[PDB]
Amino acid sequence: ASNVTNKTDPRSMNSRVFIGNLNTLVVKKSDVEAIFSKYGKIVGCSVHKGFAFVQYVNERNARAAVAGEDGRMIAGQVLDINLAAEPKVNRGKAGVKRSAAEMYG
RNA sequence: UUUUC
Repeated sequence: ASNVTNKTDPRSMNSRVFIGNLNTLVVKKSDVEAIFSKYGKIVGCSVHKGFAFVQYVNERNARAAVAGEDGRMIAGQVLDINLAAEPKVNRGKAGVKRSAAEMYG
């Protein structure tokens, strides 16, 4: 997919997914487009330090990946995934107040 | 943990 993910259009930033709390030491922009492509058709993807971004054809595909990968385990570390335009409550270094393990036991 | 020498 394309390396572009920073579009600010009133639909392109809602068809985007923010992937915070990412390990980034074992996952790259050539892997996110193979792990998030199962929840929607990716039209762009980028990875950074501690976070990544994925761009879909529409917001529906973003809701499927935010609900399909948030709290999944990558590189042995849980991810914190959310829409790129509707952040939950917190972002920096934290964003979960649950057991973060209720899906593994 | 909000964006690509």
